[PDB]
Amino acid sequence: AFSELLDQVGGLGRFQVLQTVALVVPIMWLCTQSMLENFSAAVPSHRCWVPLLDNSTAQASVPGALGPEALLAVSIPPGPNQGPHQCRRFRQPQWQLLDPNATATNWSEAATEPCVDGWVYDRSTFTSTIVAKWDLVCDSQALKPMAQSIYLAGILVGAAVCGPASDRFGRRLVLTWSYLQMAVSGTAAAFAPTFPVYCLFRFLVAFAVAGVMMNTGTLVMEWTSAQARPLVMTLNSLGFSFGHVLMAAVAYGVRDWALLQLVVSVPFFLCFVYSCWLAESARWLLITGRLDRGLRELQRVAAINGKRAVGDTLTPQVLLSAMQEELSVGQAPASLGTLLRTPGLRLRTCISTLCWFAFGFTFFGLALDLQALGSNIFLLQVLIGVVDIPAKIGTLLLLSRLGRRPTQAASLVLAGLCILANTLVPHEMGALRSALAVLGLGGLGAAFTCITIYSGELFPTVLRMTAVGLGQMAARGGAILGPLVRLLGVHGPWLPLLVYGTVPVLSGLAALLLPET
Ligand SMILES: CCc1oc2ccccc2c1C(=O)c1cc(Br)c(O)c(Br)c1
Repeated sequence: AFSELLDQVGGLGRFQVLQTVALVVPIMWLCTQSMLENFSAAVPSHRCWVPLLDNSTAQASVPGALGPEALLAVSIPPGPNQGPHQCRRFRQPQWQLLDPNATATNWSEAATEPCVDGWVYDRSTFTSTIVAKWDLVCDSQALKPMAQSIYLAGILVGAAVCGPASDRFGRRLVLTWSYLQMAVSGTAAAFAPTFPVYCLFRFLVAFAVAGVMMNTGTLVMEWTSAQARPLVMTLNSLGFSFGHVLMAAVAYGVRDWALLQLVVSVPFFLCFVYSCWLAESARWLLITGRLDRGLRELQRVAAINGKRAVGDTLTPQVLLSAMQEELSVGQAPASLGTLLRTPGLRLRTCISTLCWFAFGFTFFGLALDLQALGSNIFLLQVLIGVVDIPAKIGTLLLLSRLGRRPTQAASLVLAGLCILANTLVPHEMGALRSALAVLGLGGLGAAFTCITIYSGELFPTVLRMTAVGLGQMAARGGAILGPLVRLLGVHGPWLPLLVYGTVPVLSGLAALLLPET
């Protein structure tokens, strides 16, 4: 098997460290790409465009000066939920509301009119956003979630198209192409003049994100020992956790959505540049039937590891003899039908995927709309990343010490309970709300590594990959379904959070059924 070749060549040497660092670095920026939506697509307060305020001629026509606060009351109906109406304007100016008495029900909807001239957004915190540019407000409010869904749709498509491709052309080639596609698509989306064009380039960016993620995952775990695999994943996950901290650093500097996207998607040009000086997986070359390339790559890895003589001793005969087990009897991937045929495994599978979905649905429903969780988004963005790392290390320590099943159940249950508690406390006590939201997101980050490590060992080795793929697809499908739930928020902001908090609790409670180890 290739394990003998890896042992002969290395496994935990200089080359592994260098390649791991190089592959880990881009995941921060990949996280930034996904988490862009919070700052690029922020929704500011949108008053209606009123002639008597913006047009200076009309305002100056009246003798004397009238305060903006008092002048607004004559041309904007008092809106629902304690604010000036964000989608209606008075048909004619009304001075009754001004001087003597205040009309609660008199400012009825009969005299109102839709925003014919457009809206006037607030630029105090964000210079520009996608919502302001294309007026994704009032009747078009549903467009913002949909767009997000479309982005998360691309992730579902990319993994469905970059998987069979990576097994035909090679992992590193597809990874390089994905870096280039990311850079180009981001730069194009920065300049999108129309809304469908921006959505299309966002879909392409999601495609490239999926390709990069899967190729990196396959590359790191094919050049390292099987004993270090549990550790490797964490190094990848922790890298993503740093993106949060980076995002808040970038968003706090540039407040224009176009410049934000351009800054985010530029480094991937450098990533594509240095992608050339990387290592193609020797396992794929050897099993596919390309022995010259595999031998040269293995000798290169041996030279980097510092053992030139050992690398030189390798010959085609030894390589063929060592790899006969995998090549002589080709292990074709066990069909999903075969995995679902066995009565014994069914209970294990149905629960397992149920966890994946529960994580994917709940995370992307809460992460992308971070405004509802707290008061300001910069502090929440920083704190999510700051708290994920201790959580993601404590989960590994508990898995080593405590059983996997209790940890898997507890993480999901606590995350769901934290979200449920967060949605109940009054908005006045912002500190409690923010802390509970941060802790829930941290618990979800913990559950990610817990389930990723655990699901591998549940099923036999023959059908393990099929089960992992099924779980990953379930996570992506729940991710697509996540944002659409926010449309229910019209009935009230509490319902989406109630759903997002209820799903993880049930998933965690069900996770107790599946066996330990
Ligand atoms: C469903 C698979 C998927 O595709 C993405 C594309 C961009 C950003 C995140 C993801 C993502 C995740 O769910 C995810 C969540 C956490 Br937490 C991680 O630490 C890592 Br690594 C990945």
